[PDB]
Amino acid sequence: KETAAAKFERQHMDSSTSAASSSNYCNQMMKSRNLTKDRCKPVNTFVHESLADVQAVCSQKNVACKNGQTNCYQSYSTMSITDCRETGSSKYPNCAYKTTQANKHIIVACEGNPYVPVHFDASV
Repeated sequence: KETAAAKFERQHMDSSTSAASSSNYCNQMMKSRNLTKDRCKPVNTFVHESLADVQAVCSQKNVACKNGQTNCYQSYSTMSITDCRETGSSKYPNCAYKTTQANKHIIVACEGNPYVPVHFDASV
Protein backbone atom coordinates (compact mmCIF):
# COMPACT_ATOMS: atom_id res chain seq x y z
CA LYS A 1 0.00 0.00 0.00
CA GLU A 2 1.30 3.64 -0.22
CA THR A 3 3.73 4.43 2.59
CA ALA A 4 3.00 7.02 5.30
CA ALA A 5 6.20 8.67 3.89
CA ALA A 6 4.79 8.68 0.31
CA LYS A 7 1.36 9.70 1.58
CA PHE A 8 2.95 12.74 3.11
CA GLU A 9 4.59 13.79 -0.18
CA ARG A 10 1.31 13.30 -2.01
CA GLN A 11 -0.80 15.23 0.52
CA HIS A 12 1.64 17.93 1.49
CA MET A 13 4.47 18.53 -0.96
CA ASP A 14 4.43 20.94 -3.81
CA SER A 15 8.04 21.60 -5.04
CA SER A 16 6.92 22.73 -8.48
CA THR A 17 5.70 26.13 -7.45
CA SER A 18 7.08 28.68 -5.01
CA ALA A 19 3.65 29.87 -3.91
CA ALA A 20 -0.02 29.48 -4.85
CA SER A 21 -0.50 31.85 -7.82
CA SER A 22 -4.33 32.03 -7.94
CA SER A 23 -7.36 31.53 -5.74
CA ASN A 24 -7.97 28.20 -7.52
CA TYR A 25 -4.72 26.68 -6.31
CA CYS A 26 -6.48 24.61 -3.63
CA ASN A 27 -9.35 23.45 -5.77
CA GLN A 28 -6.90 22.31 -8.41
CA MET A 29 -4.33 20.81 -6.01
CA MET A 30 -6.85 19.08 -3.63
CA LYS A 31 -8.35 17.25 -6.61
CA SER A 32 -5.22 16.20 -8.45
CA ARG A 33 -3.59 14.79 -5.30
CA ASN A 34 -6.72 12.66 -4.75
CA LEU A 35 -7.55 14.25 -1.41
CA THR A 36 -11.15 14.54 -2.42
CA LYS A 37 -11.63 10.98 -3.55
CA ASP A 38 -13.96 9.73 -0.81
CA ARG A 39 -14.90 12.92 0.91
CA CYS A 40 -13.95 16.57 1.24
CA LYS A 41 -10.73 16.68 3.24
CA PRO A 42 -11.76 19.68 5.38
CA VAL A 43 -8.23 21.19 5.69
CA ASN A 44 -4.82 20.54 4.16
CA THR A 45 -1.52 22.44 3.92
CA PHE A 46 0.95 22.30 0.92
CA VAL A 47 4.62 23.02 1.42
CA HIS A 48 6.40 24.89 -1.38
CA GLU A 49 9.92 23.74 -0.77
CA SER A 50 12.42 21.06 -1.51
CA LEU A 51 11.68 17.52 -0.33
CA ALA A 52 15.13 17.57 1.20
CA ASP A 53 14.52 20.74 3.20
CA VAL A 54 11.26 19.32 4.63
CA GLN A 55 12.94 16.03 5.42
CA ALA A 56 15.59 17.94 7.35
CA VAL A 57 13.01 19.07 9.85
CA CYS A 58 13.26 15.67 11.37
CA SER A 59 16.57 16.75 12.93
CA GLN A 60 15.46 20.19 14.03
CA LYS A 61 13.55 21.40 17.07
CA ASN A 62 11.80 18.62 19.00
CA VAL A 63 8.37 19.65 20.27
CA ALA A 64 5.33 17.87 21.57
CA CYS A 65 2.68 17.26 18.89
CA LYS A 66 -0.76 18.88 19.37
CA ASN A 67 -1.91 15.38 20.59
CA GLY A 68 0.86 15.00 23.17
CA GLN A 69 3.01 12.73 20.98
CA THR A 70 6.74 13.49 21.35
CA ASN A 71 7.98 12.72 17.81
CA CYS A 72 7.16 16.18 16.47
CA TYR A 73 9.65 18.58 15.00
CA GLN A 74 9.58 22.29 14.35
CA SER A 75 11.37 23.89 11.41
CA TYR A 76 14.01 26.38 12.39
CA SER A 77 13.07 28.33 9.24
CA THR A 78 9.83 29.71 7.91
CA MET A 79 8.62 27.93 4.81
CA SER A 80 6.33 28.85 1.92
CA ILE A 81 3.03 27.15 2.66
CA THR A 82 -0.41 27.04 1.14
CA ASP A 83 -3.31 26.65 3.56
CA CYS A 84 -6.48 24.97 2.08
CA ARG A 85 -9.80 25.30 4.03
CA GLU A 86 -13.14 23.98 2.83
CA THR A 87 -15.68 26.64 1.94
CA GLY A 88 -19.33 27.03 2.88
CA SER A 89 -20.12 26.20 -0.77
CA SER A 90 -18.21 22.93 -0.43
CA LYS A 91 -20.48 20.07 -1.54
CA TYR A 92 -19.07 16.56 -2.14
CA PRO A 93 -17.90 15.83 -4.83
CA ASN A 94 -17.55 19.44 -5.76
CA CYS A 95 -15.21 20.20 -2.85
CA ALA A 96 -14.41 23.90 -2.58
CA TYR A 97 -11.37 25.45 -0.86
CA LYS A 98 -10.28 28.88 0.23
CA THR A 99 -6.62 29.29 -0.70
CA THR A 100 -4.26 31.05 1.74
CA GLN A 101 -0.48 31.56 1.08
CA ALA A 102 1.85 32.20 4.13
CA ASN A 103 5.48 31.74 5.21
CA LYS A 104 5.43 29.86 8.50
CA HIS A 105 7.25 27.33 10.65
CA ILE A 106 5.95 23.83 9.94
CA ILE A 107 5.60 21.15 12.65
CA VAL A 108 5.80 17.49 11.46
CA ALA A 109 5.72 14.03 13.06
CA CYS A 110 8.72 11.86 12.08
CA GLU A 111 9.03 8.08 11.99
CA GLY A 112 11.19 5.32 10.54
CA ASN A 113 14.67 4.83 9.14
CA PRO A 114 15.36 7.00 7.21
CA TYR A 115 13.60 9.13 9.87
CA VAL A 116 11.34 11.28 7.81
CA PRO A 117 8.17 13.34 7.93
CA VAL A 118 4.99 11.17 8.12
CA HIS A 119 2.43 13.74 9.43
CA PHE A 120 1.82 17.49 9.07
CA ASP A 121 0.87 18.67 12.59
CA ALA A 122 0.54 22.47 12.47
CA SER A 123 2.10 25.67 11.06
CA VAL A 124 3.34 28.20 13.57
